[PDB]
Amino acid sequence: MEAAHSKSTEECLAYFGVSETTGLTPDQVKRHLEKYGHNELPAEEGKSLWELVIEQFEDLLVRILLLAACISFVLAWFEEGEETITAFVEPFVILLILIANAIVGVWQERNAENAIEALKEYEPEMGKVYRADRKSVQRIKARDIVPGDIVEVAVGDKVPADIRILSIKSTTLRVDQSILTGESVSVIKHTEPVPDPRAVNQDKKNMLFSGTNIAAGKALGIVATTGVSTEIGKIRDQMAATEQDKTPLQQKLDEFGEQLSKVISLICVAVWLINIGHFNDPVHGGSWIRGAIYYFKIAVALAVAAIPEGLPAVITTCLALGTRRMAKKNAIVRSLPSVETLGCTSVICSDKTGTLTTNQMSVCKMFIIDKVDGDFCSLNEFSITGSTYAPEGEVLKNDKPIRSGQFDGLVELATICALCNDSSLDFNETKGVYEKVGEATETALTTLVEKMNVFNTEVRNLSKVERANACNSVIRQLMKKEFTLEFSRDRKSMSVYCSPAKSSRAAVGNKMFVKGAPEGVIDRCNYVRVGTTRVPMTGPVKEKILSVIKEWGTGRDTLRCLALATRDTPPKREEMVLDDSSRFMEYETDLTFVGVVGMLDPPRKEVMGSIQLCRDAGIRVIMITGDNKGTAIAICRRIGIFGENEEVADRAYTGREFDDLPLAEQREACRRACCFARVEPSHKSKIVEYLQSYDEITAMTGDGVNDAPALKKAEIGIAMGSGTAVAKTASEMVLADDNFSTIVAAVEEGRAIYNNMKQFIRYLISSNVGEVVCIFLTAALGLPEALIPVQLLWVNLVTDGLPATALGFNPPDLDIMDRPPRSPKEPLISGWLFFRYMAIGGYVGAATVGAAAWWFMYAEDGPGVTYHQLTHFMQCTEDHPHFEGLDCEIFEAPEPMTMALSVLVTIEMCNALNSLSENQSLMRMPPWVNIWLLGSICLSMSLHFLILYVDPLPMIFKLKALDLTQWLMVLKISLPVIGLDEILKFIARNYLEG
Ligand SMILES: C/C=C(/C)C(=O)O[C@H]1C(C)=C2[C@H]([C@@H]1OC(=O)CCCCCCC)[C@@](C)(OC(C)=O)C[C@H](OC(=O)CCC)[C@@]1(O)[C@H]2OC(=O)[C@@]1(C)O
Ligand code: NA
Repeated sequence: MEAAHSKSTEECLAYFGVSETTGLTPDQVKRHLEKYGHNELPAEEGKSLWELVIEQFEDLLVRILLLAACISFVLAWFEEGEETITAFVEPFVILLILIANAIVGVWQERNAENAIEALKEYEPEMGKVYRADRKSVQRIKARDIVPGDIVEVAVGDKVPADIRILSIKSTTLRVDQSILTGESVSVIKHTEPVPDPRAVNQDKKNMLFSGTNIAAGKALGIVATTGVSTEIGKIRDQMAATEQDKTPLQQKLDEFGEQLSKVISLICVAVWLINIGHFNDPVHGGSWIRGAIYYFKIAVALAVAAIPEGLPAVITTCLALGTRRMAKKNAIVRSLPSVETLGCTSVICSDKTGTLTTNQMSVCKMFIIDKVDGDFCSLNEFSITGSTYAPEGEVLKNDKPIRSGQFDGLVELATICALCNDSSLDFNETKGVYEKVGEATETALTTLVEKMNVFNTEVRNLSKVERANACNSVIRQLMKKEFTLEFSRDRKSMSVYCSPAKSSRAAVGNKMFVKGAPEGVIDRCNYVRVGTTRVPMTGPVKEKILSVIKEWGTGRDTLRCLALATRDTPPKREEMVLDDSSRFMEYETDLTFVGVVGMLDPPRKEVMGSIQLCRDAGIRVIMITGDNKGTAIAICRRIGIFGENEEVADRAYTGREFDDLPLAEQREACRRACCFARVEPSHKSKIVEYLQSYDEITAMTGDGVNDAPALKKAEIGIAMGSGTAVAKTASEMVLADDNFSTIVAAVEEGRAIYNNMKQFIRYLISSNVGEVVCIFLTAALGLPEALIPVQLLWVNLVTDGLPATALGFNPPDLDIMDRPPRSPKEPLISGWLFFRYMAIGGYVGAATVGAAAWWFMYAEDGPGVTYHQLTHFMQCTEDHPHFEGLDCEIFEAPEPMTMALSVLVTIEMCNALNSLSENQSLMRMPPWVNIWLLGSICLSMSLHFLILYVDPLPMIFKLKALDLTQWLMVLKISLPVIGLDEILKFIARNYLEG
């Protein structure tokens, strides 16, 4: 299981000690199969519904909630009185809620899918090998392939493993390594070894990656590595090894629950200490046996009171809606909880070409040599119009149109652009648009020749589906394409060997047309063509050439330049090994510079603006390209990552420079850096790591399995709509339009969603605070139960839910993008706000209790002991004479309850309004600022007037309320809250922190 790409063919055959013509012997197979194991990625482990549900009941609360769902049940039986056949509702409801929860988490999860599973889609079921127990190729199962045996792949096949190529049978071999990088452009493979043992896959020309597809040809190879040890296997490992933290909100709730618990227990502790007098004053009797059940049915109350039962639903329905929302804006957010984190993204690393630019090339300038005489040198710049690959456009000199043909240098420049190009143009009808075909930069070059027919061929008479490849075809018919030497990142260029067609252009017979990066070719040039003639390349002419090269690429034009040359006296055909991409740069020498061309990959409109929004938003933006550092920087300025006259030395690094740094300075570079030039393998991931050490919520883009490990690591991995499937599944969000702007657009929606989300949370949590107080007092004052869990529930699930989810639609602040990203470690409720709900809660806690204790004391329906003795209501049936003289069951009356509850409701529809803004007054932030909020409050109210007047329902708790005096009471009890808040809100002035 090697690094075969650097070893020779005999060396790999040697290593495994196998025969290219025989293959592994069954012994070797078992031996290998044992040592190396099977050729597959570890199985997927998805817990069962049992394992699910269990987890669904691991949340401290859901547990505490369930423990109480029992006590209620245990208490609901030991009732002993038949006239209580509704004692099972309380327990039944709880379990339903609990259940309903698990019902979701189990369905929700089961539908989501990991990327480590998507990877097993690239694993072909079958493979073709050659083993010693037969002469013809045996077609076995990938699973059983082994490191060392001889394999054969061909045109249609999915490469089953990391294979070193032994020999290519077909005249050529092409592979679609797109599932790795995303680009579908097939690549040519060879046999000769690659020296560098630390080489990037991109430069492993003699290797076949498990997962990729044979584009063209047929070849035979020896399996270097299998299973997890394969390029894709490694990635699976990384992605498995990566742990993704919990959304800060889930972090915050998990905390809330932890504490919510500690308090609850403490309350009990205190409650017990409040009634510790039942040790010194109580005597032996049968009365206390009925006091236990009290301390128990008071706990289950204490629970539903504490926990914000409805919250989970409100949230998930909010995020749900925001999702669908963002979707309309092209942001496909997979995984709801991310809508939160998305909103706090500190830094955004975006690939350039796909998203920041349009990836739509077009040549804007060209320049041939005009004259070289002495030290005097003169070029011949031009300008080409037309952004679309459309053949529609004009060449100009100093803005004045020109006939390309009137220049020699140009006709060659054109032929090269036409012959040394593997791309083409096509005109579809489905949308009458001129579409690219091959490589984006070449399909441009072709377009360039259509725009400058060096031969003036008549075309205006041709149809568009012909105007496509006209001027191009003519040049193709003036030279024969013997063959072409492909691009290789070492010599960074390419060429095509050609011969003329008959004696029509037998001028000098065989020619070699080469295109590539300027630096490279220009050195391999010993001559420069001054239009139809040649002169010894010299110092000046060179400086001049390069100078314009820097202006065009570093200047505001920010163009990519391709030097163009031709080898006039190419080596003889037979003297060239056309299958050892090493002697290519060699074959491409003693060249004659004919001209350079410049093209542009136009930034996107919204981009310039989006980049600005981020500045306002305090969100850092980092560009990641393939451009040479020089143009990388230029492009950053052009869009605003940098300022035209800003220093950058320490803010832009090239893939290599970054490596040349020590782990330390490597970390610094990241907090400051805003541009990464020619980034290699790891980098994206390594970069996300550092950004996180500085505790920054970071966004990352990418689209090939090559980027999956980074997309998974980043807080918000961003995949392209046009991206691969593995990328997408590895990401949190997917830009349906690959637009960088769609990213920002989202980050904004995120900040808006959370702000509202943030409030409707405090709203409900604050109520739960008061609810608990009411339950405490009720207990500390011995007073009869002012509120029942069943009621409490309904309140928290419906009467409080509706307005809460309405609050979700609170209008958005106008400076959401003018404030720095929010801090993950920011508490939802603290300091003065803690104090407010501390009070508001206390308010309702008293308010409610008293309204029940009012219907008892000082009321005109059921007058109880106004001397306050009502407190000992437990003592009544037996203690009938001792200070009673009346019916013993008024305490069990319903209206005193419907009171405490009606005040609750109203106070809640009130508090729900004190929520439209954290520190603004309602006279500044009127309640109608959210029509929904109001509309819902109404709906909640009519529902309340439904658990009273309907029939079955009223029995399930309470009775009714006297239109006035009783309802009027409710009002002179609740309404005051608004003032209490407004007053405390007003404290936003007696301290300026509005
Ligand atoms: C739900 C009801 C209650 C009564 C509760 O115990 O909530 C506490 C609690 C656990 C927190 C507190 C509650 O503290 C109290 O209300 C004081 C105790 C009085 C009761 C004693 C009766 C004799 C929150 C509710 O309220 C106020 C206003 O004081 C605010 C906040 O919660 C949030 O930001 C919500 C998190 C989503 C948390 O301080 C939180 O602790 C944390 O870690 C946070 C950051 O979570
Ligand atoms: Na992620």
